[PDB]
Amino acid sequence: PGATLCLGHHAVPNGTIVKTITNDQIEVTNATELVQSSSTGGICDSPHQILDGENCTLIDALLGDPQCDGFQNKKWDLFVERSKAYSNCYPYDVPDYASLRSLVASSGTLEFNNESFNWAGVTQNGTSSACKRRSNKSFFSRLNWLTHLKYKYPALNVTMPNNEKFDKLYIWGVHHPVTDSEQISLYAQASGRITVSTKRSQQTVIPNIGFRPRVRDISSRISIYWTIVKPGDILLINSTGNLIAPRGYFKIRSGKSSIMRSDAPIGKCNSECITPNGSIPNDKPFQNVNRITYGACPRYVKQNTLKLATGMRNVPE
Amino acid sequence: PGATLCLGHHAVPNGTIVKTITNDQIEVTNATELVQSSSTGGICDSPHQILDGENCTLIDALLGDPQCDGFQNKKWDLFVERSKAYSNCYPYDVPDYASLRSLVASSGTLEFNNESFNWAGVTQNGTSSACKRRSNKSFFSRLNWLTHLKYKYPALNVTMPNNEKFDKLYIWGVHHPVTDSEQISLYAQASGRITVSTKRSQQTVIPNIGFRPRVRDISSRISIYWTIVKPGDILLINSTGNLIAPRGYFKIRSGKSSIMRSDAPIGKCNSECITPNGSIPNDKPFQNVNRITYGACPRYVKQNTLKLATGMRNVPE
Amino acid sequence: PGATLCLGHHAVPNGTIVKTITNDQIEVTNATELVQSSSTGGICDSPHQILDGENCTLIDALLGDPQCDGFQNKKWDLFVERSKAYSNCYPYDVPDYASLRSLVASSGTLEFNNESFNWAGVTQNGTSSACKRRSNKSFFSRLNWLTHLKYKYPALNVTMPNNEKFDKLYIWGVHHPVTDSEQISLYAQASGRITVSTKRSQQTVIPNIGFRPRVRDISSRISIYWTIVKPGDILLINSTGNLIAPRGYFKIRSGKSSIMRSDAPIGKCNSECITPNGSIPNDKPFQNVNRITYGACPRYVKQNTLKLATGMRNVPE
Ligand SMILES: *[C@@H]1O[C@H](CO)[C@@H](O[C@@H]2O[C@H](CO)[C@@H](O[C@@H]3O[C@H](CO)[C@@H](O)[C@H](O[C@H]4O[C@H](CO)[C@@H](O)[C@H](O)[C@@H]4O)[C@@H]3O)[C@H](O)[C@H]2NC(C)=O)[C@H](O)[C@H]1NC(C)=O
Ligand SMILES: *[C@@H]1O[C@H](CO)[C@@H](O[C@@H]2O[C@H](CO)[C@@H](O[C@@H]3O[C@H](CO)[C@@H](O)[C@H](O[C@H]4O[C@H](CO)[C@@H](O)[C@H](O)[C@@H]4O)[C@@H]3O)[C@H](O)[C@H]2NC(C)=O)[C@H](O)[C@H]1NC(C)=O
Ligand SMILES: *[C@@H]1O[C@H](CO)[C@@H](O[C@@H]2O[C@H](CO)[C@@H](O[C@@H]3O[C@H](CO)[C@@H](O)[C@H](O[C@H]4O[C@H](CO)[C@@H](O)[C@H](O)[C@@H]4O)[C@@H]3O)[C@H](O)[C@H]2NC(C)=O)[C@H](O)[C@H]1NC(C)=O
Ligand SMILES: *[C@@H]1O[C@H](CO)[C@@H](O[C@@H]2O[C@H](CO)[C@@H](O[C@@H]3O[C@H](CO)[C@@H](O)[C@H](O)[C@@H]3O)[C@H](O)[C@H]2NC(C)=O)[C@H](O)[C@H]1NC(C)=O
Ligand SMILES: *[C@@H]1O[C@H](CO)[C@@H](O[C@@H]2O[C@H](CO)[C@@H](O[C@@H]3O[C@H](CO)[C@@H](O)[C@H](O)[C@@H]3O)[C@H](O)[C@H]2NC(C)=O)[C@H](O)[C@H]1NC(C)=O
Ligand SMILES: *[C@@H]1O[C@H](CO)[C@@H](O[C@@H]2O[C@H](CO)[C@@H](O[C@@H]3O[C@H](CO)[C@@H](O)[C@H](O)[C@@H]3O)[C@H](O)[C@H]2NC(C)=O)[C@H](O)[C@H]1NC(C)=O
Ligand SMILES: *[C@@H]1O[C@H](CO)[C@@H](O[C@@H]2O[C@H](CO)[C@@H](O[C@@H]3O[C@H](CO)[C@@H](O)[C@H](O)[C@@H]3O)[C@H](O)[C@H]2NC(C)=O)[C@H](O)[C@H]1NC(C)=O
Ligand SMILES: *[C@@H]1O[C@H](CO)[C@@H](O[C@@H]2O[C@H](CO)[C@@H](O[C@@H]3O[C@H](CO)[C@@H](O)[C@H](O)[C@@H]3O)[C@H](O)[C@H]2NC(C)=O)[C@H](O)[C@H]1NC(C)=O
Ligand SMILES: *[C@@H]1O[C@H](CO)[C@@H](O[C@@H]2O[C@H](CO)[C@@H](O[C@@H]3O[C@H](CO)[C@@H](O)[C@H](O)[C@@H]3O)[C@H](O)[C@H]2NC(C)=O)[C@H](O)[C@H]1NC(C)=O
Ligand SMILES: *[C@@H]1O[C@H](CO)[C@@H](O[C@@H]2O[C@H](CO)[C@@H](O)[C@H](O)[C@H]2NC(C)=O)[C@H](O)[C@H]1NC(C)=O
Ligand SMILES: *[C@@H]1O[C@H](CO)[C@@H](O[C@@H]2O[C@H](CO)[C@@H](O)[C@H](O)[C@H]2NC(C)=O)[C@H](O)[C@H]1NC(C)=O
Ligand SMILES: *[C@@H]1O[C@H](CO)[C@@H](O[C@@H]2O[C@H](CO)[C@@H](O)[C@H](O)[C@H]2NC(C)=O)[C@H](O)[C@H]1NC(C)=O
Ligand SMILES: *[C@@H]1O[C@H](CO)[C@@H](O)[C@H](O)[C@H]1NC(C)=O
Ligand SMILES: *[C@@H]1O[C@H](CO)[C@@H](O)[C@H](O)[C@H]1NC(C)=O
Ligand SMILES: *[C@@H]1O[C@H](CO)[C@@H](O)[C@H](O)[C@H]1NC(C)=O
Ligand SMILES: *[C@@H]1O[C@H](CO)[C@@H](O)[C@H](O)[C@H]1NC(C)=O
Ligand SMILES: *[C@@H]1O[C@H](CO)[C@@H](O)[C@H](O)[C@H]1NC(C)=O
Ligand SMILES: *[C@@H]1O[C@H](CO)[C@@H](O)[C@H](O)[C@H]1NC(C)=O
Ligand SMILES: *[C@@H]1O[C@H](CO)[C@@H](O)[C@H](O)[C@H]1NC(C)=O
Ligand SMILES: *[C@@H]1O[C@H](CO)[C@@H](O)[C@H](O)[C@H]1NC(C)=O
Ligand SMILES: *[C@@H]1O[C@H](CO)[C@@H](O)[C@H](O)[C@H]1NC(C)=O
Repeated sequence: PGATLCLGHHAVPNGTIVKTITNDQIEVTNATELVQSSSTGGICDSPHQILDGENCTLIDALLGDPQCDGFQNKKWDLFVERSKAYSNCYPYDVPDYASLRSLVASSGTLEFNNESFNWAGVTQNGTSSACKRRSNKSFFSRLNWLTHLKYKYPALNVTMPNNEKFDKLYIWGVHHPVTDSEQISLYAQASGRITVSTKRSQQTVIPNIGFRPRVRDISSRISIYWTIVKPGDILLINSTGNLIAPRGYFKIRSGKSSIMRSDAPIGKCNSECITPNGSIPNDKPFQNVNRITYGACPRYVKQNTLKLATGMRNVPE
Repeated sequence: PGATLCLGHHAVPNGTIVKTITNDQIEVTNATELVQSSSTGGICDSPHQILDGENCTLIDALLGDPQCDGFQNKKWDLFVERSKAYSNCYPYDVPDYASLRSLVASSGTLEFNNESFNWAGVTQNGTSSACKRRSNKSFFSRLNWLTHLKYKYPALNVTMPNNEKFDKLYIWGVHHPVTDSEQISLYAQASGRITVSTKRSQQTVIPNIGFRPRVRDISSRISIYWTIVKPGDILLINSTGNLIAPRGYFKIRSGKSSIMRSDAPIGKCNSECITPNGSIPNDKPFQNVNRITYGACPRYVKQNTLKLATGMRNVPE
Repeated sequence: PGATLCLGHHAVPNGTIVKTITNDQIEVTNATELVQSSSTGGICDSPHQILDGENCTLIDALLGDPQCDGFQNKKWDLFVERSKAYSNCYPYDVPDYASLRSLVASSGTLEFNNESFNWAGVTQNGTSSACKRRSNKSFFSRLNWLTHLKYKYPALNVTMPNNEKFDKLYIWGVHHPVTDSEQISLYAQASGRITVSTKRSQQTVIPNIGFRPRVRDISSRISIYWTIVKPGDILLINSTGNLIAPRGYFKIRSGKSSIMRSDAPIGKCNSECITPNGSIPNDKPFQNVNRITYGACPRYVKQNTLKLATGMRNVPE
């Protein structure tokens, strides 16, 4: 009679369909998903240092909008900007806004150091009812609105050397009055001009008098500029009116900091990968949650699923 | 005696050479080409909506050059700009020309809506012999050349609210006269200035008096600017001379529209993929016709041929 | 008794570990390295035409700094800029510096042709003690500092047609005096203005009077501009003061030229691939020396080694 000896392999009742080079649908015994397609919905506060902007854009926190005083000198790995954020100070613009936002975001600090600028012969600390703190007239915390002193505004020609080891970031502005009479009222002369320089750079800005649509009841504007001063270089501000003066400098660092627009709530939890939709697990190589990511993240792809076979072809009985 | 039974495979007398991982030349029984290397030479008018610019650049059709009146309010999927196109109006430039061209191309419409601007106290509808229609002096159709009225040009301070659901695109300009006397002749004062603003943006432009080389017998110039006004925002134009005024706004849409530079003839035929050399079939995954494409196109590669084996190794008798 | 016949394969005592799809460490009989990770440390002078900038940036060689006269009319495949380079002329800036540097680098020539500009009614060839040659006061070789003649500076309105087959590159500038009295001293009027135009472009620049920090004992500045003039177009310079005039044009070519920042010494040797660290062999497909390359180079990757098996699995006795 003898014997029979059969060689074989396993199978399962519940196989999974995968793609191959020669067939778009072949059943295997098991597979694993390579695309992360879900988020928790919240941004985990760990292990990156998260700073929720709340009502403040980064730029408003930089300048010192009345609603942003709690942000002074804070650092972040990721600054989270909310869609509801709005300004509540003097109406302003920033030529190149995107670049200033980017460079501050990347620096990852609002560390500010006051300096003693000699603003000889003018009135300091101007305020406005468009920028209140506690119902008092106020202004951006990091800027100094200079006006005439006894109807004189003598030329400013002011120096500030950088004798530090690090670069200094200076934020400053120009005031664009609504009318010729507002110009004379504030600065005691018919126009102004501002030249801000270092040994290696120069910027000059001319105020432009005229009506813009009222924002927080103001038809004038401030335009914001910036200047970086290297170790052993010197900031020189030369102006005859309309200067929104710096009060000091921001530290500028390099590192892994960034900024993200998101309305996701921040949670007490730990996740390396952040998207605007919330944190996502990072076990998988790919993800289809968002092209926008921060941290150790899977790579964004268009597919919502990619199944890797982890078993043989399934050939059921 | 018994029998002989031989297993085998086919071969062909006319095999084709392909590349593999281990050999750059191996003969197989059959192959197919994966690189599209030929075009029809014409651009098929279907199924994309093609607009042939003919003598008009997109920007000339936007502004309303005399040769471009047939383009009013037209839409396109693909605007085709011809190398022979030339201007036949007042000589102009557009700072950022490439961006305005791009944003209009992408919007895919020249839909224009007139608005009733209150140009109080000035002469409207200025014309020039450098911009004729039917031998009459004329001007860009979408712009309004304002000049003095009885040797006065009172300050303009004009508002236009956007109470629509959509964004408005405003095109406007500044006139740069050739001399101080041309300046006084046209505007009744020694210089002008233009500030165009919204709640969230501002642009001011100063005219620059002087000689440029004559183009269509004109040594002055117009410089063209634009402003986008969001729903619930307000356009404000504040000017004292030299304003080339808007007559209304363009609609701005988003969608799949673009622009292509090509001299290929447009034909009555149907092809999904357009290149500057003409339409190409899109059965193949790759193509070497042109890096510039529009529609459902094969991907541009440097190779002029890539043969995919569709049969076994050919081993002839 | 019969015989035994065994089939087998070789092995070696000194195998090498490679990576595969299924195993990160498998020993094979032999392998070859696909990542170039070392350089010679020097840049080979062959076969690309190398121009060592020595003390001169490309822009200083363009303008004609006193230390750069040996560079006149030189050509290069690769201009090598040294970190020690410094300027020794009048302090200047170039708005868009990076673009002018790039376009000259890519052109690959400093070929200069003098032209006879009619600077009627002014003093030519101004010099300064901040820009000495051989202890004499001097100036940039390719620029012409115009000042008043007998306390008059009549308006300049000067033309230069391009009747060549090629494009002309014009370099010119604006002088920004330190004070109102320096302005009057040099130009005999209270301000200047410069409009440089062609049939298809225009640039106007306003001088900005004021103090900048002293560089080589100078608190004023020059700002450098450029203009390209096509065949059959015409350069027109219209100015009333502060013009740093062109002396002629640079040829502008297209080809394979570039610029590299490196402190590597130049050697007498032959290598197709240049990096800032020195030339590297180009037998391998990949390299991890530097992302910055010029010539026929392996592709930059992050890995420092990638071993390709060139033999079977090693199975020692
Ligand atoms: C189908 O194929 C997949 C992929 O092979 C397979 O999934 C794998 O299953 C194993 C076993 O369950 C998982 O191993 C676990 O991994 C987690 C980390 O995420 C560990 O926490 C687990 O630890 C347990 O066991 C340890 C033993 O030392 C203990 O230390 C500890 O107490 C834990 O209880 C464990 O190592 C592995 O993560 C997955 N892999 C993937 C990619 O999902 C799945 O099992 C297969 N299914 C079938 C039906 O065969
Ligand atoms: C070498 O290999 C290639 C690739 O396999 C092979 O080319 C293929 O040939 C087949 C058969 O001729 C083609 O099939 C045709 O495809 C077109 C679409 O482009 C259809 O219009 C054709 O329809 C005909 O037959 C249909 C049957 O139902 C009818 O509906 C109709 O009336 C038509 O007459 C047909 O399906 C196929 O497109 C190509 N593929 C490629 C990539 O070219 C070629 O035949 C092989 N050569 C040899 C000598 O073996
Ligand atoms: C392990 O695998 C590698 C890769 O296969 C293998 O390296 C190769 O070795 C051969 C033989 O030494 C090399 O061939 C030489 O290539 C150089 C060019 O760089 C030539 O100059 C050499 O020419 C000599 O021989 C010629 C014969 O006609 C003569 O013309 C001349 O006089 C020269 O003496 C020769 O062709 C080849 O370059 C390498 N390849 C790589 C990628 O390194 C290595 O030998 C293997 N090791 C073992 C132990 O098996
Ligand atoms: C130039 O044009 C602008 C824009 O039209 C004019 O601005 C407008 O000025 C009026 C008068 O001051 C403003 O009215 C105010 O509205 C607020 C809000 O309801 C109200 O609280 C005040 O009591 C007053 O009614 C109006 O807001 C403002 N509009 C805009 C869009 O800014 C300006 O007056 C013109 N200038 C001249 C000199 O004509
Ligand atoms: C750059 O800084 C300098 C240094 O302060 C400024 O120059 C100075 O400007 C003042 C006032 O504008 C000048 O004084 C005036 O002199 C005239 C002429 O006699 C007189 O009519 C006025 O009543 C007043 O006294 C001063 O002369 C001048 N100093 C120098 C050394 O030139 C300059 O204004 C600053 N630039 C900017 C853009 O602010
Ligand atoms: C400033 O310089 C410019 C450039 O050289 C001068 O422009 C030139 O002006 C002359 C005189 O008007 C123009 O001549 C005209 O040429 C046309 C074309 O053939 C002809 O039809 C007219 O009858 C006349 O001859 C010339 O075209 C023009 N050149 C350029 C390049 O624009 C300008 O005159 C100078 N201004 C002053 C005040 O000197
Ligand atoms: C921005 O829009 C306003 C509103 O029209 C313009 O301000 C107004 O400008 C006019 C004419 O330039 C001023 O009138 C002049 O007053 C002087 C001083 O008495 C007189 O010498 C002139 O004969 C003329 O009457 C008017 O006062 C002024 N209005 C206000 C409220 O300040 C302004 O010009 C516009 N800006 C631009 C850049 O166009
Ligand atoms: C406006 O402010 C600037 C910046 O503080 C002043 O520039 C400074 O001017 C002084 C006086 O000329 C310069 O002093 C010189 O220093 C050199 C170098 O040691 C020395 O050789 C000279 O004998 C003299 O002492 C100083 O270098 C310069 N500083 C900078 C940073 O540029 C300018 O004087 C002010 N203008 C007015 C009108 O007040
Ligand atoms: C653009 O080039 C033209 C052509 O030279 C310049 O225009 C000319 O400028 C001069 C001097 O600025 C003017 O002369 C002056 O006339 C007045 C009025 O009588 C007088 O007070 C002065 O003493 C002097 O004679 C000349 O009239 C004028 N020519 C023309 C045809 O308008 C212009 O200045 C140049 N632009 C720039 C930005 O340099
Ligand atoms: C994560 O958020 C993104 C961004 O909002 C979502 O992507 C959008 O999805 C909507 C459909 O509801 C599309 O209309 C948009 O085109 C997408 N936005 C952009 C900017 O491309 C996405 O659905 C979210 N993913 C998960 C897993 O929650
Ligand atoms: C399609 O048009 C392109 C663009 O003109 C052609 O590519 C050019 O080919 C010429 C040779 O005649 C080269 O000198 C140029 O370098 C190419 N132009 C550019 C801009 O790179 C191409 O030959 C055409 N292809 C087909 C199939 O007609
Ligand atoms: C070639 O030069 C580059 C550039 O300096 C070297 O890369 C740097 O390596 C240092 C470590 O000493 C790092 O701190 C820097 O991040 C690298 N620089 C940049 C700009 O990324 C590299 O080591 C050199 N390679 C060889 C083979 O000599
Ligand atoms: C098949 O069933 C087993 C046991 O319930 C399970 O662990 C495995 O993941 C299933 N296969 C699927 C879901 O494809
Ligand atoms: C943000 O602003 C809203 C009003 O716009 C206010 O209700 C809320 O309390 C503010 N939040 C903070 C943190 O200041
Ligand atoms: C301006 O305000 C600061 C506090 O913000 C104060 O220290 C300083 O003395 C004030 N200076 C003047 C001149 O008012
Ligand atoms: C070989 O000949 C057949 C019959 O003529 C043809 O259909 C096939 O495409 C040919 N092979 C080529 C052109 O490589
Ligand atoms: C375009 O311009 C040329 C003359 O430059 C003319 O012959 C042709 O008819 C014009 N075409 C159209 C459509 O206006
Ligand atoms: C300007 O021209 C338009 C037609 O283009 C006309 O409706 C309008 O009445 C004219 N206005 C003036 C003031 O000439
Ligand atoms: C093994 O030894 C031989 C002979 O010395 C040598 O040629 C070969 O490259 C060696 N293998 C290595 C270094 O992996
Ligand atoms: C470059 O400058 C240094 C001084 O800074 C000098 O020693 C050297 O000789 C100069 N080299 C050349 C080639 O001019
Ligand atoms: C200016 O200098 C050049 C030599 O650099 C000389 O040929 C020319 O004659 C000089 N012109 C004047 C007006 O000084």
